[PDB]
Amino acid sequence: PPSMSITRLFPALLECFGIVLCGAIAGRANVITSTQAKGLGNFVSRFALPALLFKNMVVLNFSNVDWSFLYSILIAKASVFFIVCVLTLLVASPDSRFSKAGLFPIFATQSNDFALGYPIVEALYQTTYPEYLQYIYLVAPISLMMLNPIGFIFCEIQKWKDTQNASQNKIKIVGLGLLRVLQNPIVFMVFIGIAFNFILDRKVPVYVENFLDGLGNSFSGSALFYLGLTMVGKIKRLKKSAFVVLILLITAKLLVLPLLCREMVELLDKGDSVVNHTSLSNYAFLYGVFPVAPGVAIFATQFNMEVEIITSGMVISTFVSAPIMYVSAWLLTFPTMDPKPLAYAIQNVSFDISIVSLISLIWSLAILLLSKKYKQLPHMLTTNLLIAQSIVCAGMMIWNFVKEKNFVGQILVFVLLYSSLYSTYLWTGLLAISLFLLKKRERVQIPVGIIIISGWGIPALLVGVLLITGKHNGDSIDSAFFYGKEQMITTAVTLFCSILIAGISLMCMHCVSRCNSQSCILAQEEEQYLQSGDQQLTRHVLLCLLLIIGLFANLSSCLWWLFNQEPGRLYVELQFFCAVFNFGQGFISFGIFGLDKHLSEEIKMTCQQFIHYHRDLCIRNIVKERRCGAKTSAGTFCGCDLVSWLIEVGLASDRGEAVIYGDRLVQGGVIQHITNEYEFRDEYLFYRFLQ
Amino acid sequence: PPSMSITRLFPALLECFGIVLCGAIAGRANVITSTQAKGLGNFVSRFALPALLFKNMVVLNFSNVDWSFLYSILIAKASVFFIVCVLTLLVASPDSRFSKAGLFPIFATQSNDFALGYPIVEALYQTTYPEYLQYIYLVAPISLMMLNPIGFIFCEIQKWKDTQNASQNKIKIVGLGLLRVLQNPIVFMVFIGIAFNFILDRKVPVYVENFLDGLGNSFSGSALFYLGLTMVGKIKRLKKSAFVVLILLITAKLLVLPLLCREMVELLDKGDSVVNHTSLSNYAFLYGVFPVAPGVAIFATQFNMEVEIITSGMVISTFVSAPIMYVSAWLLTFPTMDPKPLAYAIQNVSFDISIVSLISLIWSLAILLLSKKYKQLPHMLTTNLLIAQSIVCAGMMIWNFVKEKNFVGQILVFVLLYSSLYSTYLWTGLLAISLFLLKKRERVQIPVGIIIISGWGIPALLVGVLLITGKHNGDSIDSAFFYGKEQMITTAVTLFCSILIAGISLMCMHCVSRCNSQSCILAQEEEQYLQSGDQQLTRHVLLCLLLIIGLFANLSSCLWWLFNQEPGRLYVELQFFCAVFNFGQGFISFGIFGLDKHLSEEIKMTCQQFIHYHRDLCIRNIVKERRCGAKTSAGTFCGCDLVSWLIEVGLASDRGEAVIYGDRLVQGGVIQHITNEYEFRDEYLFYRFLQ
Ligand SMILES: CCCCCCCCCCCCCCCCCC(=O)OC[C@H](COP(=O)(O)OC[C@H](N)C(=O)O)OC(=O)CCCCCCCCCCCCCCCCC
Ligand SMILES: CCCCCCCCCCCCCCCCCC(=O)OC[C@H](COP(=O)(O)OC[C@H](N)C(=O)O)OC(=O)CCCCCCCCCCCCCCCCC
Ligand SMILES: CCCCCCCCCCCCCCCCCC(=O)OC[C@H](COP(=O)(O)OC[C@H](N)C(=O)O)OC(=O)CCCCCCCCCCCCCCCCC
Ligand SMILES: CCCCCCCCCCCCCCCCCC(=O)OC[C@H](COP(=O)([O-])OCC[N+](C)(C)C)OC(=O)CCCCCCCCCCCCCCCCC
Ligand SMILES: CCCCCCCCCCCCCCCCCC(=O)OC[C@H](COP(=O)([O-])OCC[N+](C)(C)C)OC(=O)CCCCCCCCCCCCCCCCC
Ligand SMILES: CCCCCCCCCCCCCCCCCC(=O)OC[C@H](COP(=O)(O)OCCN)OC(=O)CCCCCCCCCCCCCCCCC
Ligand SMILES: CCCCCCCCCCCCCCCCCC(=O)OC[C@H](COP(=O)(O)OCCN)OC(=O)CCCCCCCCCCCCCCCCC
Ligand SMILES: CCCCCCCCCCCCCCCCCC(=O)OC[C@H](COP(=O)(O)OCCN)OC(=O)CCCCCCCCCCCCCCCCC
Ligand SMILES: CCCCCCCCCCCCCCCCCC(=O)OC[C@H](COP(=O)(O)OCCN)OC(=O)CCCCCCCCCCCCCCCCC
Ligand SMILES: CC(C)CCC[C@@H](C)[C@H]1CC[C@H]2[C@@H]3CC=C4C[C@@H](OC(=O)CCC(=O)O)CC[C@]4(C)[C@H]3CC[C@]12C
Ligand SMILES: CC(C)CCC[C@@H](C)[C@H]1CC[C@H]2[C@@H]3CC=C4C[C@@H](OC(=O)CCC(=O)O)CC[C@]4(C)[C@H]3CC[C@]12C
Ligand SMILES: CC(C)CCC[C@@H](C)[C@H]1CC[C@H]2[C@@H]3CC=C4C[C@@H](OC(=O)CCC(=O)O)CC[C@]4(C)[C@H]3CC[C@]12C
Ligand SMILES: CC(C)CCC[C@@H](C)[C@H]1CC[C@H]2[C@@H]3CC=C4C[C@@H](OC(=O)CCC(=O)O)CC[C@]4(C)[C@H]3CC[C@]12C
Repeated sequence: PPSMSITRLFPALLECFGIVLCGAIAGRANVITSTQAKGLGNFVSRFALPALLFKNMVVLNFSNVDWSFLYSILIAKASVFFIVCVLTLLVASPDSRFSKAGLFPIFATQSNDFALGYPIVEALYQTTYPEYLQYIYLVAPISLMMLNPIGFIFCEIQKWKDTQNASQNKIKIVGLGLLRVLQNPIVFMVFIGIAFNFILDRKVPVYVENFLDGLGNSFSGSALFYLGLTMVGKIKRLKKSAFVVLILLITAKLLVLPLLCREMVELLDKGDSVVNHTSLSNYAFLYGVFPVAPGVAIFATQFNMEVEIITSGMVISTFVSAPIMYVSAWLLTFPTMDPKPLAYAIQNVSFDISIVSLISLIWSLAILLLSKKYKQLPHMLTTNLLIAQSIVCAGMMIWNFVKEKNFVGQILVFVLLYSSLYSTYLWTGLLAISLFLLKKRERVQIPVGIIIISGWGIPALLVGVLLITGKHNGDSIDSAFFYGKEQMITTAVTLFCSILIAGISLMCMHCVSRCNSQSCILAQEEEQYLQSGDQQLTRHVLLCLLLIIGLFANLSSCLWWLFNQEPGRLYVELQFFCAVFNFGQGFISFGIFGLDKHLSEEIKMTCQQFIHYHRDLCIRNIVKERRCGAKTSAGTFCGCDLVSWLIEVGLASDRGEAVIYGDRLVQGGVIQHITNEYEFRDEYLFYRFLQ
Repeated sequence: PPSMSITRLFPALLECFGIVLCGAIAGRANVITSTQAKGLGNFVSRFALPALLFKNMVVLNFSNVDWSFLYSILIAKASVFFIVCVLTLLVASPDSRFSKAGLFPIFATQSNDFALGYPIVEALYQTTYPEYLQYIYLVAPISLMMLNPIGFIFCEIQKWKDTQNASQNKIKIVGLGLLRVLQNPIVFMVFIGIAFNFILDRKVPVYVENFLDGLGNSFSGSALFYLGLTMVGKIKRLKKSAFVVLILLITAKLLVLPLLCREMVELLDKGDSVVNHTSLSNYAFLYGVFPVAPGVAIFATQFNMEVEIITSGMVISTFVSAPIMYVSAWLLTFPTMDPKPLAYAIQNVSFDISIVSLISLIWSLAILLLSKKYKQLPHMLTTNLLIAQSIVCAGMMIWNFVKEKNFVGQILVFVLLYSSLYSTYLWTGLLAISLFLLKKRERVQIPVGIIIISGWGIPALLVGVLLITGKHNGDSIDSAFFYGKEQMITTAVTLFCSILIAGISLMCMHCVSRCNSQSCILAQEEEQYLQSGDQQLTRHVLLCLLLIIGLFANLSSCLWWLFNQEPGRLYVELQFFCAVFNFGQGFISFGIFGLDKHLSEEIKMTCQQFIHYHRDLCIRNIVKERRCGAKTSAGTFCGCDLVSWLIEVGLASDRGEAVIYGDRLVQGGVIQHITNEYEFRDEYLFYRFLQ
């Protein structure tokens, strides 16, 4: 049997990043705001997590633990900590160097294994190597006890430099460091659990066993939901220096650390069984690809140093953990099967990725069609590329259900699948061209019909001339070799030209109430400004670049197969990655465009408060409209302006509270659009104030 | 084997009301306010509970269900609904008769089965009758869809009465009621679950299985915590008419409904097996002793009708529901064992209620001792009573570990146990006497000395005269008949006298920084205010009556044994109840006194908000200090006044965030005590405002 239950990995990830996704769409849709997520955070970080730790360490048997694994992971984490710390000490701004050295190693060493790592390890190693579930509750607290103190010492040194007074105490900063380390629920709950394990004999009392199980089982889902709740509105556009340091930190989290852990395990472990040693090394690798634990974000926000870099890094690393961990575990278990089960495995992962991406794509197309935003040219081409992605994702499903079974319709399904995939590649090219045209000249008369017929016909011509030449080889399971070298040649030439088209573009990249059209010209100006938006050129650029990433990966795959024509144990990674991306592009498209915020007594009391102690305040200054030609309401305020004023005054805690309060004010007959065209939102629109 | 695993009942309750307790002490200690509890409530009521329903019905097999059980429970609920509704229709205020008829029946028919009933049924009927776990998810949504429509129709009728118009049509009212019930997640989620059960073949897809398990396992742990969070402050002192209607409603929830369900089940069940029918009737009884689901509270707060009666009724019903479930499940299976295993069972439940009470009682005693409040007179007397209550629990614990084992020390352990128990009875008597004396002029100091010597020596004299007369019958397991009939008489005489004493008592019911030493009087008055209270004679009275309830129960038990001397299958209920109360009084004392509220950039930003837009509004309004003899600070405001002003203005939504804002603003060096003796709390203390 395989060292791990690989077939159970994808649902578990689908659970984890499923629950997180729920939380995100709960936070963005104002179902659970930022203030209201504090209660969930306190519950999961004060009651659920300490009960899980206590229950899972009291029963733990300290006499049957492979300490070599813990030593190896601790050595690897310490090495990454030291390397990052010394590198920051050498090259960084001298003003905040200590800060950049007191948080960056913590970002690159800790892991989100309690909430986002434990479900995956449980799914992988529960019916094969259950003892692997103990190390999650040992490595994380120990590494939190032997690395966090050094980082916090550095942060307290930076705070000392913030004051730079006559205080020269060297023990005070260290004491505060270990005090802030010891004031963490994880550390002292670990200590209490160990003490009670020593007191008892690994027999949790029956009186408290049910309480502990009930309060600990409700951690994983709740913790993931809270993580999703805090993971909305954090990531922001960064300076190029911030971009490159984020790249380096994320790479040091999911590239340096896993390799270091696997090397140390294959260096220290003395296990007689080769299979056990290989599985242990695989576990060491898969333990380091875990995302950055959100504890680094709260540490940064407590010290108030690099809050944006640390929070955005944790947010991005949470995304990047999923595909990396999936491909890592699959590639790690790949050299354990014959090439024929290898082909079945790659087909099955393609089918799973295809079903889930198809659901996401159908959803995103639902937003596109019911939002009527596809009329604009960029969104028209995005919808066209998205329906092409839906066609390829469904064609893969039908192909796996018809591979080598019905040769009669195999020609038809192959034609549909690869015509749609070539359409996706060429449509990435056409998207690049469309943003090129938008940047070059505005208000052009070029039809979209020519672009559409090209993007759906050149793939059709390619597949037709591919079918005409050669013969059908209805024996290979994979679709890429249904025809042979000819098919790979066509798939390489169209893929090549697609990336040249993409790269060429990329490189160069009075009144009181409602007023009449003359007296409400500012509303028309705001409507024109809004029409100037709703394009999201940066969003399209991001989609195109992330698509070009997989386009280049598949180009490298086809060139390697054509020229070398030798597997060499490296080509398996290439085929797996190309099969992953070809039908996982739906996830990317859903992530960028499939999700967006665009698409009585209590309210009376709130309106009374606002009109009692806040109507006549400095908001009167912030509410004003300039003369719209000859006449104006002179009582119109921007939604963002009122939100900012409410935040600064203190009636709201974040933007969500401000927008909900404004929604209540609107429902209370006080706030309304100057022309009633729209409804309260945190965007630049003038709103009249009535009375 | 027994029809239910009764030995696992106590831990499960201890889990459930344990988790709730955590939530309460989380809410009371301001760890999670109500606004922050809104997020947890939304999570549990929108993502966890719907996932649990969907997962538990997609796999549900409608082909094999005992429909007679559901028919019986629905008939019983409908009968209770009809009886209560017609009763409040006949006798109630005509102005709000419809309100009292549309909320009371849904208060006395629904149950907290999803969160507070499922764990108990799982603990009782998982390894014996697992099919009993389906009916929790079947009866509750059905009763929601067949009873709450009528209730909501009545509430909409009351709303029509509130705003009378010439629209006799009932179509709008019934439509609004059906829309209100249909907007509940518990309704359309079970509809979708049934639809997907029909679509599939009770095989939830592996892609969503892990997601559903992860998002549904975090409901039982989290719903109880949210219930505890929302249980803080919802109980309010009620008028005597409200008291009697609450008595009637709680009785109709845990006396009428379970009896009706059991009768209807033993009316419609055609089960051939007598054991299965008896177990089903026991399940029907144990399903109606469940507490009122908090959905009735949110319905009442949505309609804004009897919010105080419904909320307080749910709060009280949940607490009453625990001992009633314990005694009901024990008594129901009580005649399933021989009298000697009967004695072992009552001893074991005594040992369980003994250990838990000792843990909470040591906690309460520690609170009293480190509070230094035992120097007070009522508090000294109740501290002595509490020490006796701890000694009796410890003696019972030792007795169970020494019963019929070491006859040498059995005399000593028995003497300790029953001397402590007689001390508790006589100390309830002396507490009644002390509160009667406190109700008087109280110019005479209470004789602490002779009262304590009496309360701790008269039990010693009683146990000595009991030991002197008679012989040692060291064969009976129960401690009430270790000696014989003489012990019964000795217990009955002191118990009688204690209630006579208690019944008699019951029926007897300038400057800016610092004020000058010679120019400061009102600060001395507000200091006197504190020790004018801090006696909580109402709390002591409530504890006294709660104790006399069990004293009367035990008196009835001993009188029945003395006079009738016949078991009759009813005296077993008496011995179980007396053994439950003898060592359960620690729970009452802990609930009464063991828990109470008595025992930098963000703060700068809040202080900036205050020093930008809030002092001009409040200083001119909320601060006013009379001349302290000759001079005063003229800037002292009561904490309650400031909290009320903050609530009304809108800086806080309730008292919790109001006092949190006050604590922050104190830490900002603006608000402080007039003489700096005390911190910021929501009481009647004067606070200066500095600059
Ligand atoms: C049979 C069971 C009956 C249950 C009945 C109720 C029992 C409740 C026990 C716990 C209640 C605790 C409520 C305290 C309210 C405040 C919570 C609290 O202190 O914060 C949560 C803390 C950690 O916080 P932090 O992040 O370090 O905060 C800084 C802090 N302010 C400071 O001091 O800077 O962390 C904690 O306080 C964690 C508390 C949660 C406890 C969960 C795990 C332990 C369960 C209890 C163990 C029983 C098993 C014992 C075995 C046998 C023993 C005889
Ligand atoms: C060595 C441990 C072995 C035992 C095993 C269990 C392990 C427990 C986990 C370890 C933590 C122990 C918790 C004890 C309390 C420590 C207090 C603490 O850590 O401070 C944190 C808390 C609250 O946070 P805050 O922001 O400081 O709040 C203060 C104030 N309220 C404010 O507004 O800023 O500060 C407070 O203010 C807290 C006061 C609340 C106290 C209420 C406790 C009730 C316990 C009742 C349980 C008794 C047993 C019950 C039996 C069964 C009953 C159903
Ligand atoms: C492996 C799967 C990966 C999945 C990835 C993520 C997918 C997420 C799907 C669900 C998340 C939806 C987020 C919605 C955000 C808004 C919340 C929302 O609508 O309010 C909560 C609602 C119901 O509340 P209400 O009391 O009626 O509120 C009144 C409401 N405003 C109204 O319309 O008046 O209640 C809800 O919104 C309930 C939604 C929670 C869903 C949990 C149970 C269903 C899980 C999904 C089922 C899939 C199984 C299908 C099997 C295979 C089928 C092909
Ligand atoms: C928010 C509003 C949602 C409205 C949605 C529209 C109505 C509901 C959908 C239409 C009715 C149901 C159609 C499918 C039922 C029949 C097909 C079926 O189940 O076959 C089983 C088959 C079983 O597959 P199989 O039989 O091929 O299994 C073999 C698998 N291998 C090969 C790997 C061994 O497929 C499924 O399991 C169905 C797809 C499940 C996808 C689960 C993950 C997707 C993530 C999103 C889930 C839903 C989120 C909710 C919001 C999104 C909108 C949906
Ligand atoms: C919040 C701060 C709390 C600090 C507490 C003070 C420090 C911790 C306690 C002192 C050290 C440990 C002493 C006990 C260890 C040895 C005895 C032992 O447990 O033996 C097992 C024995 C086992 O009993 P047994 O072996 O007789 O079991 C047989 C049972 N029958 C007969 C029914 C079959 O006793 C216990 O289980 C002890 C009670 C455990 C808890 C039970 C529920 C109590 C409710 C509260 C739980 C705790 C909440 C946390 C806060 C409250 C304060 C505690
Ligand atoms: C990724 C794929 C492959 C790419 C290959 C090519 C990329 C380069 C590879 C080597 C990089 C080593 C580090 C070199 C850093 C170069 C400087 C830099 O990126 O910017 C430093 C940044 C400048 O900021 P500045 O614009 O001055 O800001 C002013 C306003 N505050 O100032 C800072 O913010 C300073 C903080 C920098 C912290 C760097 C930590 C790096 C840790 C991981 C590196 C690898 C470690 C392991 C190596 C292998 C094992 C031995
Ligand atoms: C060379 C060795 C390869 C080893 C492979 C495995 C290890 C890879 C290690 C991770 C590499 C670092 C990735 C970190 C990307 C950081 C990007 C970033 O900071 O950009 C933020 C951006 C969001 O931008 P924002 O402005 O918020 O969006 C506005 C919306 N219109 O958001 C983004 O731009 C998100 C970018 C991340 C998207 C996923 C990238 C995954 C990378 C690995 C995939 C698998 C391996 C690919 C190998 C290709 C081979 C040809
Ligand atoms: C087996 C037969 C019984 C079956 C189930 C019960 C049905 C019949 C009894 C129904 C009614 C029981 C509860 C009555 C609650 C009435 C409300 C009440 O007492 O609340 C007021 C009290 C104090 O409120 P507070 O605001 O603090 O007042 C300040 C004083 N100035 O607030 C409180 O302290 C809350 C109320 C405490 C309730 C104590 C326990 C219940 C009363 C005993 C009778 C029912 C249980 C019998 C068996 C117990 C053991 C199994
Ligand atoms: C419990 C232990 C034993 C107790 C023995 C003594 C009582 C025996 C039972 C008596 C029942 C009488 C029911 C009618 C209520 C009597 C009057 C009352 O308590 O107050 C009704 C209250 C009026 O309040 P008022 O003082 O006027 O308020 C002033 C400000 N508006 O107005 C209201 O708020 C009306 C609310 C009526 C709700 C009645 C619910 C009854 C449900 C259970 C009854 C039995 C049902 C099952 C019986 C067996 C099956 C048929
Ligand atoms: C193996 C790989 C190819 C797929 C398996 C993991 C998926 C289930 C993951 C990968 C990418 C994830 C998505 C990446 C990006 C986001 C945006 C994220 O929200 C934000 O970061 C934006 C919040 C805001 O609007 O401020 C919410 C989750 C979501 C949809 C993720 C949902 C889960 C996804 C699809
Ligand atoms: C193997 C393939 C399938 C890659 C798997 C990962 C992607 C599906 C993820 C990883 C990074 C994600 C992106 C990271 C950042 C953002 C920005 C985010 O928008 C913001 O600027 C956040 C704030 C806001 O939306 O208000 C929207 C999601 C998006 C495009 C994410 C879309 C989904 C991405 C590409
Ligand atoms: C069957 C018997 C032996 C035990 C039944 C279960 C116990 C574990 C229950 C019985 C009474 C319960 C207590 C009754 C009263 C309260 C007060 C309650 O808080 C409030 O209602 C007031 C909150 C506020 O001050 O605002 C918090 C739970 C608690 C301690 C309860 C915790 C759980 C207890 C001890
Ligand atoms: C089988 C034996 C152990 C009896 C089990 C029942 C008692 C232990 C429970 C049942 C109801 C409980 C009461 C329910 C509600 C309250 C009000 C609660 O708070 C108040 O006094 C109201 C104001 C507030 O604190 O919010 C204090 C605990 C108390 C008296 C509880 C004390 C413990 C009681 C009596």
